[PDB]
Amino acid sequence: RFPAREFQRDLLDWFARERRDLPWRKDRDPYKVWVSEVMLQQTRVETVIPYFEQFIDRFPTLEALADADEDEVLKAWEGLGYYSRVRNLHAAVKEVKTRYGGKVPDDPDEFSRLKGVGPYTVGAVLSLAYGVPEPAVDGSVMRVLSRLFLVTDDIAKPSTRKRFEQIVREIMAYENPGAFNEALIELGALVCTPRRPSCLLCPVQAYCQAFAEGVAEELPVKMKKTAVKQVPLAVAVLADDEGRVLIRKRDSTGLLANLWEFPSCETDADGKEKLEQMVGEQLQVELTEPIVSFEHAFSHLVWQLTVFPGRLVHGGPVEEPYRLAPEDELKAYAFPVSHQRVWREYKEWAS
DNA sequence: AAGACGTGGAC
DNA sequence: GTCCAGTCT
Ligand code: SF4
Ligand SMILES: [Ca+2]
Ligand SMILES: [Ca+2]
Ligand SMILES: [Ca+2]
Repeated sequence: RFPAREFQRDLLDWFARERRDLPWRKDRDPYKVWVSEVMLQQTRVETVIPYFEQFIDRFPTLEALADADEDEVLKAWEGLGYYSRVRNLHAAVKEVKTRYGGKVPDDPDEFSRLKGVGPYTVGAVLSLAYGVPEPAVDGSVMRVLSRLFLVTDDIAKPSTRKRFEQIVREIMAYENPGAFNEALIELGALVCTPRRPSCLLCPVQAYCQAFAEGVAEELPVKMKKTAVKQVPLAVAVLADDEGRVLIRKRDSTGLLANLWEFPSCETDADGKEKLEQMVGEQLQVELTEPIVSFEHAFSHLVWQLTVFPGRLVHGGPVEEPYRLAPEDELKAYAFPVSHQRVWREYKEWAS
């Protein structure tokens, strides 16, 4: 029905001709491919390129990452988002060193056992680094395949992803599977773009049923996103007379897990009040009026932050999860972007 | 299944 | 504003 080998040929030649020279493509080392594929989940390539280089410079091999402290790794991920990806990778890498002696499994079932490795990552890593002919269907590929075969199923359903995965199995180039999988991802990035695809330049315009019908711009099919709750948040920037600041490490479960932050309370509506009470219970502190208010978006909620400066006097030890940090050492802790802005606004207010 | 889970570009 | 650049529970 589908001229698979003709489609494979028109794609793979295009790939050779138009492939971008990205850092993770300098070799096919499984470790580096694994890091890059994780970083690229839900994250733009232009954004990832610098994080990848810092990360591989600090953690050049699978063992260097494994032997690293959890805090050093989170700092290297600081600002990339979805931080459980890196906690899972660290643990998954640890497992590969402890269990598998530092060798990345080439068995899909064995690799998918690792934390943070789901259907896309198994296919991406194993097809590119090891040649395994497993599909690597991400949102981009699903958009490409939904136009090539005019599939109107909701790509959000896992089932739809499984149909596309089956479609890949039928049309794949088993001769060079990794190149086939990367070419579909590259095709999605460069040609078959989310809006206004450049189908006239597309290597596979002849094989595309959506272009035939003139509805490429109407695919893929996807349900509109659920709106996000708004959460007010009260943040305390507290410094003593020696310039040191009070920060706390978030629980290892949930939002921004194991990241550092300035002490805060969700104030659903007394700000300086709910902040002062909380601080004592975990220190004698009295809070002043707020200096700025701003918003910070997550995928599923929006923080509405209010910053309250304050003075801190030591009347006891700083007990876990809190730490007393000189200003010059705050650079060493990983903060979420919201709280990086807290400090920015606080430091510009001080002047 | 659906929500949790960050951040930044492009439209 | 919208859409989008996968995995866990
Ligand atoms: S012809 Fe157009 S819609 Fe079809 S795969 Fe190419 S860019 Fe996408
Ligand atoms: Ca898995
Ligand atoms: Ca993509
Ligand atoms: Ca928690």
